[PDB]
Amino acid sequence: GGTILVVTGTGTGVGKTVVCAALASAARQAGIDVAVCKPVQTGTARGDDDLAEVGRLAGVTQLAGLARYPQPMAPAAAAEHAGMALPARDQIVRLIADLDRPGRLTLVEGAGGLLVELAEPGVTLRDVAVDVAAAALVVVTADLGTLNHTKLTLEALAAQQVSCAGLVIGSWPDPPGLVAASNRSALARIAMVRAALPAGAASLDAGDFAAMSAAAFDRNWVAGLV
Amino acid sequence: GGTILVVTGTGTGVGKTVVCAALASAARQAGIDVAVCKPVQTGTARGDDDLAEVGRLAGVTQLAGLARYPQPMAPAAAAEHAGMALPARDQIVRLIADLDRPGRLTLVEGAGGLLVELAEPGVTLRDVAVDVAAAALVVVTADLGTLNHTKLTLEALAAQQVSCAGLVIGSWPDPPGLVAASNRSALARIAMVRAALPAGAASLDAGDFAAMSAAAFDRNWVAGLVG
Ligand SMILES: Nc1ccn([C@@H]2O[C@H](COP(=O)(O)OP(=O)(O)OP(=O)(O)O)[C@@H](O)[C@H]2O)c(=O)n1
Ligand SMILES: Nc1ccn([C@@H]2O[C@H](COP(=O)(O)OP(=O)(O)OP(=O)(O)O)[C@@H](O)[C@H]2O)c(=O)n1
Ligand SMILES: [Mg+2]
Ligand SMILES: [Mg+2]
Repeated sequence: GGTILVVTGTGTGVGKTVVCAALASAARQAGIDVAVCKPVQTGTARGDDDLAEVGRLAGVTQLAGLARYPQPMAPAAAAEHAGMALPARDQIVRLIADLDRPGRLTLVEGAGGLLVELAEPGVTLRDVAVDVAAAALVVVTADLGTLNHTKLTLEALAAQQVSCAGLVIGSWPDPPGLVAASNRSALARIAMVRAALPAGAASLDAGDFAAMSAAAFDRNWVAGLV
Repeated sequence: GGTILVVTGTGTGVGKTVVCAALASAARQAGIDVAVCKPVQTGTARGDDDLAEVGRLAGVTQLAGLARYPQPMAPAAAAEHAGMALPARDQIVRLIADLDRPGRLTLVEGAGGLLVELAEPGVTLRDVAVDVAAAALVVVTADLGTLNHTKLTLEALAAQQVSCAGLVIGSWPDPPGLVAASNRSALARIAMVRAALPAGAASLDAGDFAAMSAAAFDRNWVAGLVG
């Protein structure tokens, strides 16, 4: 096997997907092979497609998915609305373990936060991370409330002996502001901040995104991933 | 003693203060004596005073505060920015125990979500809840992401054997969209949903707010909070 990382977040819209892309771009620039798996995608009627974003921003081609629900709802809600079950636990775990290989960094993007339902019956990204021995990268905000949400997520991680690989601030505002600046230090007191991605990066072209990503993570850590 | 409920939430801004007032109002109309306590209060330089707001909506006169910081930040940050310190754990617990009394419902509103630091070192409303043997009423949203936040919070409550007294949806939109309705059902499957306060409730005057409050909760549950 190689390195499987699950990329989770304290909530939805924290920039989990752009963090996947940024880490992918960095790791690829370290000459590491990257695959990204998004098992379940919602919001497909309006063009939600997080694996496509990873393809565009980072040029990952190993992009693996199992289900697409039109509604921009939580997966189980989208499933109920669409009239179809979620994927099975086995489908998810085995698709992921089949992507994994020596030399490869495999990022797994859930939907929303850590405890949202991803497969039948009521199994979460946390469970998946356990089944494949992956660590968790926690994408966080710099906004008021991020501390509570982070401590909650790291506690849930530890409760199932899922390791915490660090935090990434999904979107670093400009100018920061007093609350965001204070939160970045506090966040650094509970886990290793790996990067803070400038707000708006999702709009860069691939060259600029690759440059951003190269400068956002510690190169030694990234290399040290696989 | 009496009954102590901590009134916590899935995050900041979810409606904790308004729930304190609404449950206080319903319990008062049931003839139950209510104290509301706000040990760590931030944002005073912006006029944030949660105790005053409970008094304004519910007429609760038995309001107890302790620490007040000017900036609208996490208490640790507001304290560091004012040149002040956070209270000690036993100061907070002392404040709560002095209110407790047979026949009284004592609501304790936190600062933000359950794991915010209230006292050094890293003392939270959960530790305080264990100290005063309270149950936790968890205020949640109907918005996308609320299931995850709710489950995380309950898991953190059960981690220390702090009992969950139920959830309250702080702000319930009328009409509820697809996302709101769905979340309300799922929340009803995770824990007892005790009330779902209508959005904008802070705009109702004394009589309308008291009507809303009594209708919001199960009469039997409110009466059952205190013997
Ligand atoms: N440094 C960043 C971080 C986020 N975004 C943008 O802010 C939004 C949130 O980021 P996204 O990665 O899509 O959200 P996720 O955390 O993956 O949440 P979910 O998959 O549940 O939608 C996106 O529209 C994205 O374009 C950005 O432009 N620059
Ligand atoms: N049913 C409700 C709930 C909230 N509000 C309003 O929405 C905002 C948030 O409600 P509040 O109780 O103050 O949120 P809190 O959880 O108390 O936020 P915090 O304690 O962190 O300040 C307030 O402006 C309040 O007037 C409302 O009108 N009707
Ligand atoms: Mg995403
Ligand atoms: Mg409040």
